[PDB]
Amino acid sequence: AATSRTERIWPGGVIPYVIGGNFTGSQRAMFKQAMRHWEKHTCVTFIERSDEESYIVFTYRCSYVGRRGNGPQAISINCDKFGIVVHELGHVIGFWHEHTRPDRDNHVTIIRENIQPGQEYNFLKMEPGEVNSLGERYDFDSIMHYARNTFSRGMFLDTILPSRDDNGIRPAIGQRTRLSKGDIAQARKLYRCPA
Ligand SMILES: [Zn+2]
Ligand SMILES: [Zn+2]
Repeated sequence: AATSRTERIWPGGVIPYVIGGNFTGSQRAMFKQAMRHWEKHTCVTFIERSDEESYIVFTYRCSYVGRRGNGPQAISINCDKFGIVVHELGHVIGFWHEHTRPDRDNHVTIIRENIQPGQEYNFLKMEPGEVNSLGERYDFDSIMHYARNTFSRGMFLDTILPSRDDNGIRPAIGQRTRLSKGDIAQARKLYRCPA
């Protein structure tokens, strides 16, 4: 679910940041590891803010998707773990949730009756004008994919049911351990990274 909007892409692949003075040494080091994980695999670079008007700020307060412009934007951190921060950074860079891709019905079923009332909006498709997948296949392993029971109203009730592949296996969804091969390949296309 890559943003289609040029204005939301960070110019030059550079994302200035500030980390709040309230975070511990451990939390700061973790934010830097999550930033570095995106950098190592793409042409995005995170730099300490100097004078930029628009930048991300880590605050103990999901993130805005892409560059809002005209000012700072929060990356608002029990959600205090590396993979959660890599997911939020995916929002910063320009990705919506994978299951909201305009083509998602070919890949998952949303079980609306199992969603906590008032949370159904989290499962709507993005309008086709707002996402350009860049030719990339739907990615069940994306760091941006919800788990099977996100916003579920109860124990064992799924809100997302992935389609079986030709081997009859429903792919696992919702990992928060590392960028998938598809997240990397798609971010490289989005930022027009050199080969
Ligand atoms: Zn999110
Ligand atoms: Zn994707």
